[PDB]
Amino acid sequence: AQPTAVRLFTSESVTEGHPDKICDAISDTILDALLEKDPQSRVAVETVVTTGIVHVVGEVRTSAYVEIPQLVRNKLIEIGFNSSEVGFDGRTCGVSVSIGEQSVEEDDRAGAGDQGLMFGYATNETEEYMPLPIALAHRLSRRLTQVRKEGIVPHLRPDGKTQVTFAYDAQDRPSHLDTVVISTQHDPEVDRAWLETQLREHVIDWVIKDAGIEDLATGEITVLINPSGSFILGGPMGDAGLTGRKIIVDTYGGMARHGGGAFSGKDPSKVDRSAAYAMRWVAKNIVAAGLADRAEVQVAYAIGRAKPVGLYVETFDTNKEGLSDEQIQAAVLEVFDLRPAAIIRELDLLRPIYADTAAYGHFGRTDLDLPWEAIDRVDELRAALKLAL
Amino acid sequence: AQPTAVRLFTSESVTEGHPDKICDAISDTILDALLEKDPQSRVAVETVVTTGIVHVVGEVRTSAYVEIPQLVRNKLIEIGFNSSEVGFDGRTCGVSVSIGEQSVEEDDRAGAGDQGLMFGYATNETEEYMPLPIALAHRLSRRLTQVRKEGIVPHLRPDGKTQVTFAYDAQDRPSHLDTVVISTQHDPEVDRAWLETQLREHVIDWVIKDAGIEDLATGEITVLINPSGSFILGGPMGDAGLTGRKIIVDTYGGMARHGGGAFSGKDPSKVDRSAAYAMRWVAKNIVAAGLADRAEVQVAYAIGRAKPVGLYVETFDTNKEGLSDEQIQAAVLEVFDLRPAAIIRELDLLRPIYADTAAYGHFGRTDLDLPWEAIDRVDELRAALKLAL
Amino acid sequence: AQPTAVRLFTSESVTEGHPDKICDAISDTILDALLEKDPQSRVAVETVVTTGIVHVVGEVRTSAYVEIPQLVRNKLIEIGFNSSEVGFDGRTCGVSVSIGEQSVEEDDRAGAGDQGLMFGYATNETEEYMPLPIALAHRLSRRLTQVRKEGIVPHLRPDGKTQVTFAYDAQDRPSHLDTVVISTQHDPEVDRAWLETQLREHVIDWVIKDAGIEDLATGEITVLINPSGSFILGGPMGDAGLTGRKIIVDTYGGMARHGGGAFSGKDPSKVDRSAAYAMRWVAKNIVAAGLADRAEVQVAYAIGRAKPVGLYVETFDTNKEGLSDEQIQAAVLEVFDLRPAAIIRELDLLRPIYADTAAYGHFGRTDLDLPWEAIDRVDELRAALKLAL
Amino acid sequence: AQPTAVRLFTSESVTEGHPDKICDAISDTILDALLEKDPQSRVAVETVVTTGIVHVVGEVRTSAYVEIPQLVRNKLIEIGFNSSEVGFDGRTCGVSVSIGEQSVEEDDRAGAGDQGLMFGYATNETEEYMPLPIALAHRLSRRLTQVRKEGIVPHLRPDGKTQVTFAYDAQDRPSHLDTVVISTQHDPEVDRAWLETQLREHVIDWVIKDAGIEDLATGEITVLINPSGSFILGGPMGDAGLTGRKIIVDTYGGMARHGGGAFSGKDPSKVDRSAAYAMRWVAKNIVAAGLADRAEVQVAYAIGRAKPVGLYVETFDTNKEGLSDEQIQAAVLEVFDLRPAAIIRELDLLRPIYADTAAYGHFGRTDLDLPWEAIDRVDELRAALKLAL
Ligand code: NA
Ligand code: NA
Ligand code: NA
Ligand code: NA
Repeated sequence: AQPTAVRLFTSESVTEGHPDKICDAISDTILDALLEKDPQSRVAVETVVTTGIVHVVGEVRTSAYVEIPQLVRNKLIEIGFNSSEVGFDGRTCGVSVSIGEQSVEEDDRAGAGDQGLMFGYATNETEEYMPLPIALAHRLSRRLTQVRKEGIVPHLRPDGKTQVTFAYDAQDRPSHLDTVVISTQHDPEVDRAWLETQLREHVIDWVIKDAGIEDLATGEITVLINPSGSFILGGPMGDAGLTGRKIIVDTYGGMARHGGGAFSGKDPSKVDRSAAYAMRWVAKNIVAAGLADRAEVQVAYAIGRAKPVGLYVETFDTNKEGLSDEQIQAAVLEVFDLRPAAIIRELDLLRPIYADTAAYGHFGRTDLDLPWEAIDRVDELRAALKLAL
Repeated sequence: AQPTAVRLFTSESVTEGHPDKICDAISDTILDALLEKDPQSRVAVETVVTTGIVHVVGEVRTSAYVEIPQLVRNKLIEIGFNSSEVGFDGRTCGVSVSIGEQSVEEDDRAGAGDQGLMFGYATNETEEYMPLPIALAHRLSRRLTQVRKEGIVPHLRPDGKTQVTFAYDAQDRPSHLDTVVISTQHDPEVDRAWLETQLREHVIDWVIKDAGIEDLATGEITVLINPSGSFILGGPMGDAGLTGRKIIVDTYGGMARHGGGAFSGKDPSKVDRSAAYAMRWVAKNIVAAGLADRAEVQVAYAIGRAKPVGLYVETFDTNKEGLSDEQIQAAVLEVFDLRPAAIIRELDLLRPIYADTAAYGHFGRTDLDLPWEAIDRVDELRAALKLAL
Repeated sequence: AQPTAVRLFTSESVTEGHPDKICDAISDTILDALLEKDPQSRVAVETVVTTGIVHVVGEVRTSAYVEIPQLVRNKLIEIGFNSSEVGFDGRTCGVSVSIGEQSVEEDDRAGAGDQGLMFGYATNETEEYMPLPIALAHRLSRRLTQVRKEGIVPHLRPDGKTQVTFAYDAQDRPSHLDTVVISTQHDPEVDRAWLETQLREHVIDWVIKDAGIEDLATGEITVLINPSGSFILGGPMGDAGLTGRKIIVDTYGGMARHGGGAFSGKDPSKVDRSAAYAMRWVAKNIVAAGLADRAEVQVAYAIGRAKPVGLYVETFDTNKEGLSDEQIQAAVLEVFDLRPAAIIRELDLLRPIYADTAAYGHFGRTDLDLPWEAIDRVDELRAALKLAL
Repeated sequence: AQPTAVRLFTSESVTEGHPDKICDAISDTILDALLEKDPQSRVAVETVVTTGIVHVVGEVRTSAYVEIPQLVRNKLIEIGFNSSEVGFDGRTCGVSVSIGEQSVEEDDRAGAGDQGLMFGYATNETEEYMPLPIALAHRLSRRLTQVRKEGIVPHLRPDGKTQVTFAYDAQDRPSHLDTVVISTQHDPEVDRAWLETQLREHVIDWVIKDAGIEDLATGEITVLINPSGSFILGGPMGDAGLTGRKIIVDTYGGMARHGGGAFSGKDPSKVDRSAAYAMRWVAKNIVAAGLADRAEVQVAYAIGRAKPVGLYVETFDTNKEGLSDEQIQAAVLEVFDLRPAAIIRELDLLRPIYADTAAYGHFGRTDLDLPWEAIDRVDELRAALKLAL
């Protein structure tokens, strides 16, 4: 009868050298430097980059002493922006700071510092409990940076972007890898032709095997490398960057819903970051407890109130043990303390662990030890639901 | 058996006086001023505000001559930031500009200027085809600004935020208004007690009737006004703002998925904005054609390619006429040209219509005449699907 | 025969509220804050102000920890810029910092850090060894600020300027006060008419008596107060300010020659400041030793060399004891060690004494205890010249 | 009897690549670009440079449309700052603009826009009527830039400084060249040893002959080239620059007195620039009319008044024709209209001639055709004094 089209779902990542990620990384490098000397630091630090300029703005309350300019310059050199020839130089660029520095009992009862909504998500489709499209995109962006830093593929520059499109079935499940896009900055000594062969072998094919998805990468797949052509100049020049402009890359690649809150530059007292981490923790435990294959949980808060005004559990009809999302939600309310101060305490968030989160995703990081990734509430959830352990 | 909790879903809005929205508004005021003199202007303008400072950065290619500083200062005075006493003054604040100005046949075949994914959404639960929680939040933020500008409620200041939590049923449908939060900046002559009575009557109750949701606002509802207490100082001072930091408020309040792209400061050549508008157009027409009650469509693009690499139609089991989402998607591919240049042409996007979008939502605006809100593809969709008109 | 005109010589001062002096004061407040915690601080700090903005730039090498933004804001409130109504507000203005913090035996032999020339001057026409025109202008600017801060004259604002013109004789000597100009910022509650009566009595007439110049202020003198009319808005708005843009007001009002070097923002290792202070010390001692009535000494230096490349003593034919300027210069070379490290040691310059110098003149300050004002080399100079003590 | 020392007088110049001169040049490039399209442009433009940053601030009232960022970048490339390797790059540096653009009969009677004093000077010791020390320093700085741009001496970079010390007699007259200092930025391929031979021959010796001062350059002269050693990195990085920080280099090298006013960035309506130019015109005509060998004239003004409040002619006992400085001054008052609008009209100042003045001196420029250098009032002065023509 009426023709059917194949539904194609896409997620993207970027390198640490994409201007938005430079900002997220600088914001979180400042936050770590402050939490290292004063774990109680309140931090709302935003970064903006444009041609030859890094502008850091916002508010800090801290007892720590940190040199922000040297932190900025060293982070840019670590990413690889070390020359006017590459379009940006940590050693010779402008750095400007406009930050204002001034003007368990009660602890767990402190109000949210702001209103807002935050979402968390988990799926058993990958070992890291992450949607396949975003996971593959992050692996590709990380591998692109690795081949450059380890010299596996030479003549590469820091700025880069990755995009993965997967065909899906009528049940909303991933079926086949359809299209992979990789755009990387490079030296004038190399061209798209050289990059096409180098990246398809050392980045795309290597990641397909490293991720064990060969079964989804069989057949015909479109590979586009530098489809726009030469990419010699990259970074802030001709592409302004700002902190909190890659919130979907930082989370689940669009597979999960988002509340709009950015994470980088914010200390754990900001529900925009802490509550999103708590929701990832809750969702992962819900799936790890065998209550569902996929779970998305929204939490919401009123300024000056510790208890959430909202909570919303969705398992997309993958609910198990004959339990409804309403029943799973009641078990979440019994097991998890979602007051801001309780989240900081239970996840031990007052440590300099954030700069690592500021590129390649906050969630499903096999390479990091992040507390919101712990499946340490499975027994509590099944017990609360009167299920066998 | 195991206890059930009520699922509670939340969406928020902000006034034009919230620092992030000041940035979005200034970005889009610059874009309109350029499109008014040169409809072909290429515009990537980002705004950052902090204490006493407005910093505009990015790239313009235009034949137009516009005075950016006066555009900034006049827009701040229009929002109401006109005094150090209010925390920010359009007449005496810093304004800095770091913008680089330099360095139908083929038309419809031009490549996307970037890769990326964009989502569009529509629901028949409201006349404006918008999710109820975000629609109520936008109505509250708009009414809060209106009562101040028209003097219905005196002693109010520009900065404000609104949040609405709705109880939902097991079928993922809104059932009852549960909690409304309103936080507004104000003069020292008034306090939370005075605001509680004034806002609950002139803003919350007025909006409930104006929106015809009295049937969902019966019973017990929690109303919180300035729950954190006094809000005399607002705007950029002590709360830095950046363009593209309210993308969920700009779209569907978290009910729909998002690709991460910000809209303000970008000319229609940027798929981050144009493709999101096209997806709203497609989704609204899908629901207006009676093919579904709710529809979310993702579109994706590779840099240097005109045809999308991806498209993904989801109607959440509300599909009608015995049609699958695969069949609806094939009809969307027959009816809609989703090449960037085709979207600009069919929606007539090369006009100064964007500043109005930069607060109170880009979608479901009864007060504006926006081309992506037109249900002018219903006949084409039903025809393509061989349905009666 | 051919007609004679009366030669009229002019010098000016400004209040601490003039935008250039705001910059000098902020630069020297930062320098003092650093010298207070680390007397070895190397400091090259420049300040720029414009509408709503304070931008601090340059280089520091220090072990000290100081909060520059709070130092800026507190200094602006001390001057009186505390409202958008006054045109500038220390509490709500932008503050941006772009300062790089990184990348006796030998001591007295260290090279000059730069080349350059510096002049010093002294005259016995006043008790403070200062030219009469600049001394009167400084007294007027200080009195204008005092009447405002002590409330002697109400409704005054911080920004102000003073100018004094004196008639001179054919021997280049001051003969009579001819014209006094005072321009002050003010509240809208007062006008030029009210200021004319208030300032002429509480500022001009009071200073004439306080300085004991009634004998030069007899007869007809032109007094102009706010000759341009209203001065409600002042400070950086509509009048950008920069450090080192009032070098003549900082020195001798144009009576003496200048080498071009600014003083504020520079630690004592900078010959631009230290050598100018040494030349004031030498000139004052030359006149205090009875070797001349007026003396101007230029000193010059090559980068990487401790000994001056030049020295130039001029007494304008006021030389005494039958000694030439060549003979006085030889005695200066016997008495004074003018190597940069020797100047720092002999004048004890490594102390937070500079913020006080940053308005109302570096020289002839009766209200301060500055080491370059000490006449403690008179005995040494007369001895070296084989004169009676 | 008491020993005599030789009095040694010093003046300095800098290249167009010294950071202060970069600012003066950018300020005056903006002013020319505006005067070229709108000769009535009111312009108060200040430039600040530091590592990787160019910040332009102030006020413009104009009908002209100019692209300030491209003017900045092109001027930096013209000076030679075109690489991170050289320490600064016009193509990749930050450029920020904070300029406010808003908020014959009567003509000749307009008030001075500000109070202030300004000095002019002329001497017959050189053909250009300039003091020998500053003239030689300017010739050396210009030659240093020329050898680099024409490739006479390779491996040179833009930043450089020159200093000349001359021995003087007891009559205050130059007697012999004593010390010449040249410090130039350079490539790592060359060292001080190579520069010592190249600059002493192609710059110092060439200038001595080009200026015809071989008679003052006989005997023993100290030549110091890069006495501090290597100078690979120069420009704004590690040496902040500001407009109006080289006012002595711009005028007479300290031989003449100064009122403190900077010239660059100011349109001819600013007496700080116009009145200083008028005083150079008056002084040069006084000496060219045979009334003196050396002449210095100070002029002063009250805000809102067209007629000077002061004028002061000094010829240092070099007065001729048995005329006093009082008599010469009366003749100056008969011959010259020194109202601001009269100076603009008589010197035809409303033209884009200022960028050329912004390095290598405003006065005695043989290479430019500047109206304040015209000796076209000699006949009028001698006539007024009843002398033979
Ligand atoms: Na579905
Ligand atoms: Na559901
Ligand atoms: Na004289
Ligand atoms: Na003399």
